[PDB]
Amino acid sequence: MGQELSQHERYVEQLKQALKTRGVKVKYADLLKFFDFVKDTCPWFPQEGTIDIKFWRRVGDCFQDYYNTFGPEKVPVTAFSYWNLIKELIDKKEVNPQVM
Repeated sequence: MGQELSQHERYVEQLKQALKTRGVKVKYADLLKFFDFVKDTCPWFPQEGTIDIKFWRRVGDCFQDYYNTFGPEKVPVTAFSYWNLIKELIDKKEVNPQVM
């Protein structure tokens, strides 16, 4: 964290609790990074921050939902291509997530 918790940020924390009951186990920082990536989709083409591979699964499903909801405009095939580049950056740097 390290950032003030606004009413909107507090809602996400409660949402994460419900996700845990559904069977989700990810770091809280990953949730904050998720919002940053979404803003990078259009607002800033360049990416910034390390993305956890475990959370990547949620992004793939979340982005797919937005695609059908709106279309390729919100998340086109560029999202997958850009993610492929990120996978290499994180894959090159060894990390120790929750497990292994």
